[PDB]
Amino acid sequence: MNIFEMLRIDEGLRLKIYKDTEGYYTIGIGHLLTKSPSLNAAKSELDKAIGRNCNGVITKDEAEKLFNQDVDAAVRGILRNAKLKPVYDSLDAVRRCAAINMVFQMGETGVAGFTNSLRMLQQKRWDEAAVNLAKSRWYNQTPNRAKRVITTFRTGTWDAYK
Ligand SMILES: [Cl-]
Repeated sequence: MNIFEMLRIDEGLRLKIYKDTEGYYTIGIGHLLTKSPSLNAAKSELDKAIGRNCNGVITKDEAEKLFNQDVDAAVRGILRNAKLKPVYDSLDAVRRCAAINMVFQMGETGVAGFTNSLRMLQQKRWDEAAVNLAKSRWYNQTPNRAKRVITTFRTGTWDAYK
């Protein structure tokens, strides 16, 4: 297991524009296109991201390339954020994957607001962090995915994904 396999499981793969769990236009392996309700706006974002006129459809190679860029952007967002970087650097490799997963799903600013969870993670209070992470809109709106991510923080293993 690695971060790419973990997020591929959590996000799936769809080659045509779809709506994510929040109702936002998305493509590929969970690549958000826009929060605008305009499908044309989503199609313009797609063409810009891919570099060609796609008509709302991409290839699997294109989906995987977008996915690699998106994972890297999540990592670089963590490393440039004064609240997230110290927690990230305190974690082992498996738990770092759980952190990237959260930033991929909710964005750097969203995860940076989990101030008390982040402190408990940095203190390595895993069960306490797990309880605190579940007290969130995130857990309530996507409970199966949040439970997998939280189990990864709690145990430091890939057991939720096996
Ligand atoms: Cl879910």
